[PDB]
Amino acid sequence: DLGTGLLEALLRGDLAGAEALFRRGLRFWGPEGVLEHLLLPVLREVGEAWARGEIGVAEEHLASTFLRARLQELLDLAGFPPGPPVLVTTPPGERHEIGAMLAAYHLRRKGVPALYLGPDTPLPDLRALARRLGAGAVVLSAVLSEPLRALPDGALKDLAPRVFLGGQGAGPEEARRLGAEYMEDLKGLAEAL
Amino acid sequence: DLGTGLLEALLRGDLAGAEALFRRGLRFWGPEGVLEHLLLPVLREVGEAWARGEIGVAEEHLASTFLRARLQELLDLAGFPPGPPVLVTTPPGERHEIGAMLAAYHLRRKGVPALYLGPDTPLPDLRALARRLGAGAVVLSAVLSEPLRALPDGALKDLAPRVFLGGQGAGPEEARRLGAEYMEDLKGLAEALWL
Amino acid sequence: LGTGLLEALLRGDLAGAEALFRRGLRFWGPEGVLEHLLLPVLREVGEAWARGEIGVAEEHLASTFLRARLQELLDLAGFPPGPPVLVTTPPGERHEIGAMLAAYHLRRKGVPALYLGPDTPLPDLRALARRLGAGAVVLSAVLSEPLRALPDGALKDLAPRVFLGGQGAGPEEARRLGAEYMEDLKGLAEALW
Amino acid sequence: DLGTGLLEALLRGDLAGAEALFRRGLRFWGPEGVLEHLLLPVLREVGEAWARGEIGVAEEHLASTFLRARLQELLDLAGFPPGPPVLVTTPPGERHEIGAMLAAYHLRRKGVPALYLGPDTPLPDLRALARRLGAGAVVLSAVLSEPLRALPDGALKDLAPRVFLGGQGAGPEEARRLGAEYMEDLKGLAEALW
Ligand code: B12
Ligand code: B12
Ligand code: B12
Ligand code: B12
Repeated sequence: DLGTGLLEALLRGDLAGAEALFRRGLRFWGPEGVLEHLLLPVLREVGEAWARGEIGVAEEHLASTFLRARLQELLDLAGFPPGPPVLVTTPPGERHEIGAMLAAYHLRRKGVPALYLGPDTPLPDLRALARRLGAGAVVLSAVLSEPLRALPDGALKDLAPRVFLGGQGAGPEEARRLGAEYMEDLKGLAEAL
Repeated sequence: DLGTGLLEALLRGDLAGAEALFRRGLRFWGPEGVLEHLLLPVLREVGEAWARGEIGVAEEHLASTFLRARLQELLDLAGFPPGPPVLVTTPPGERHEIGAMLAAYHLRRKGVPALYLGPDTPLPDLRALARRLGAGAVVLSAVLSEPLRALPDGALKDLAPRVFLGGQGAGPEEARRLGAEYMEDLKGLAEALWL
Repeated sequence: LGTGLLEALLRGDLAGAEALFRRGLRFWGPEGVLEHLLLPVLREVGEAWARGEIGVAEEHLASTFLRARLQELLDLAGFPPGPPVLVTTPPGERHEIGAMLAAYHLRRKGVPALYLGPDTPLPDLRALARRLGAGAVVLSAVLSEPLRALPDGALKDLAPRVFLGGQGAGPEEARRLGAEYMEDLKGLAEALW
Repeated sequence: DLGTGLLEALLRGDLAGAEALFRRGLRFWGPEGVLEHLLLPVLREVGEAWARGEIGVAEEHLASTFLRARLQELLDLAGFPPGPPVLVTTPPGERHEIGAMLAAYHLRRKGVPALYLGPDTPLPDLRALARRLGAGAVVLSAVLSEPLRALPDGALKDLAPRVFLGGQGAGPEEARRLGAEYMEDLKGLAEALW
């Protein structure tokens, strides 16, 4: 019920209602749970409604901007330990950022200093920041497959000592082609580190 | 002065330090003060450092993502009062969003329910949402001039009962060509709407 | 917010109190709301009690409310793997918010602080530390009397590191009891790292 | 069995695992059900393990602090309706608080503004807060019998127009002596108020 209620509140511009329903989900499912059982299903349904032609981009934007804000709050409430950061972003041309934010969140919740950069970072710039910050790892979220298919073989090799790639747009073959370690589960990311 | 310290902390990935310095600014200068004297100058300097080749886009992204989060907090503090919403966004092709967020903040501070959509909204979709929600106005932030130049004469005219345009990419002539009311100053935005 | 929050609590307006606390959180940040809102309100409640302006029930109400808010923040910090740091108060010490604050500051810096609750008998504390391979024990003393009740060296070897702080603690008493004295919550994470 | 798994996770200081298992119980049984099928059995078992010398007080504390946090989430989810509050606490000397929290939860679920004070409230102070808030009722949870035995005849009378007493430490005779209405069932609490 909270998912439908939340989507409906957003689609009618009822931010207060949407906030109350999100907080309810947080209290019931917990931090990781609200993301899996509320934030993610609502975003999926928004995307499907858009793809079906039922809503425009403005409705989609409204819901995503709201949910991004909520996730950013949770991100900031997680610990940020000292020590070599893990840089988190998306490939050049990838502007879906919530998957990356989720990765940063799960890492921080497990005591890893994940620096979320925002999406869509050119690889030379990403490499330079990693080298300058002594980053132990880089993590990339790919929602679309096209930004990965545009990259040359081995492009993600050595962005940092460890490079992880995951998301709906990514598969093990593409990761291998690009020279990244493929990760299927957000919970396996912390383990790998 | 906090600006230098804040930028330095960000560029070395010291989020906690950056947050402490921003909070210090908030406690000393207040919300409006910290926006004018800390958030805006740091963003301008990051842009200039990028343009001069001193930092890459990753550093720029980091600072902007951090400052967006801080402004989002302020936006939520300003509240979302009842009444017909004002939709706030940027023109198609404009992905700089902090100006729009600032406009939403200033409106909310004056009791106007500014719904920030995110950036880069197609005009017919924006118009449809305004109609469906009974929005009293639309506000657009233009940082680049090119997204405005791409638009046909009068394109902004009827997005909602009132349409406001401002930002670095906007000027009075272009606003007039596009049929929007041109606004220089964020704080007079709520006044313009009331009047 | 401090006055508004105390006034809301004293009228039994929990919803209003929650709204005002959330405002403080958004403005000051997590550590800031503790320093600028939670701590001043608790000190003022204590002073009002001591002056006979309110009774213990009003004090209970405010502390139970603020404990719940701190517990939320604690749960949102996330819990990293690795040897825990056990956090509690000395036997006879029932003021627990100082201990919760210590656990919070540790978790915010990526230290797995296990908050046990207050008032833990020392043999039981030592046994759990041993059994979990805890790297440290942290004690918050608000009153001085629970420390005075302990024999010389009583806190020695609870764990490889034992830290004592709070209003009821001073360096001489820490030395008598065989604990390391800590003045600042911010120095605690440093000492461990 | 989620109960065994949850207790084991707690006893080894695996908070993340404990939280996951509790959330699983919540998703499966729902709020009332997780209390009956998971929270309460685990607390009872912790007490028995302590009494048998298998665990110390630190393990017991850890489990109850965790489960108190979960119940606090449920209390806040139940919401806090407007109107004259019902104050909920425990007798002076009674430091077991989860029974009181449960009473507050069941009341809130039925639309009663149950204000949970925390445990162990001196009676003059409790009376004064009831007076100051215009409370319609006071509810006390007694786990131990000794805190009640220590109280004078009629000590609970007129804390508010309705005063309820229940829990393992309470019986109808002691309630009568103290001037409280005795309640056996948490679900009967809201009924009794009407
Ligand atoms: C919101 C949204 C947008 C927003 C994003 C705003 C923002 N700042 O993030 C905007 C407006 C920018 C947008 C634009 C477009 N997008 Co879009 N949109 C979405 C939507 C509705 C939600 C996105 C989201 O946050 N979802 C949550 C995602 C990230 O979760 P998830 O992928 O299920 O993630 C899980 C796993 O992948 C894993 N994971 C993710 N990252 C990582 C990383 C690691 C290391 C690991 C281990 C795991 C992991 O974590 C999650 C597990 O719970 C989706 C719908 C959907 N996703 O089903 C589309 C969707 C992805 N978008 C789509 C499209 C087509 C577009 C556009 C092409 C449309 C257009 N031409 O304008 C553009 C492309 C822009 C670009 N260059 O990227 C399509 C893509 C379909 C396809 N055929 O591939 C989708 C699926 C919608 C649809 N049903 O068609 N979009
Ligand atoms: C962060 C940033 C980005 C981020 C944006 C991230 C996000 N927002 O989500 C990213 C990396 C995506 C980015 C990309 C690019 N950007 Co950029 N970057 C910036 C930077 C540093 C941000 C500034 C900011 O957010 N400030 C807040 C804005 C609004 O500041 P402001 O315009 O001074 O705002 C004042 C007024 O305009 C007014 N205002 C603003 N909006 C409104 C609305 C109303 C109604 C009113 C009354 C007032 C008002 O209020 C403010 C205070 O007085 C700026 C530097 C700068 N000086 O702005 C550039 C800058 C704007 N970017 C620039 C460029 C060139 C680009 C790119 C083309 C770079 C590239 N080759 O990829 C792309 C284009 C993306 C697009 N739009 O299509 C240039 C533009 C220069 C120009 N050509 O005019 C700048 C100025 C950097 C520079 N000095 O060279 N950018
Ligand atoms: C709430 C409260 C209670 C509640 C606590 C409920 C709970 N926590 O579960 C209850 C009702 C139980 C209570 C009871 C009593 N308390 Co009382 N009460 C308080 C009150 C109002 C707030 C306590 C609190 O959370 N403070 C927040 C604390 C932690 O803040 P702080 O001490 O300034 O802590 C800072 C530093 O110490 C540091 N820190 C803390 N711990 C640690 C640990 C480390 C390692 C480090 C580095 C730093 C650190 O962090 C904080 C911020 O910097 C205070 C008022 C006050 N001034 O504190 C009294 C107060 C502590 N109580 C007091 C008294 C006298 C009592 C009782 C004896 C009275 C009574 N009989 O009712 C009992 C004793 C119970 C017992 N312990 O055995 C007095 C103590 C005065 C004295 N002589 O020392 C106080 C000061 C009130 C007063 N003005 O008289 N109390
Ligand atoms: C956690 C706990 C503690 C914690 C409590 C922390 C806290 N903040 O709550 C701590 C460590 C502080 C503690 C201390 C002690 N406790 Co203890 N501990 C427990 C334990 C394991 C769980 C308590 C709990 O939350 N129970 C959940 C409750 C609510 O379940 P329940 O009581 O069956 O309640 C049901 C009904 O009574 C009803 N109900 C409850 N309240 C109300 C009110 C109304 C109006 C209604 C209608 C119904 C109702 O609803 C509940 C669900 O059906 C129990 C084990 C147990 N079986 O209860 C003991 C237990 C209660 N403790 C016990 C003892 C002995 C102690 C100590 C004396 C030990 C000591 N030597 O120091 C002290 C006394 C402290 C004090 N002065 O109050 C004994 C009491 C035995 C007895 N009476 O003879 C128990 C039974 C353990 C055992 N021996 O097996 N304890």
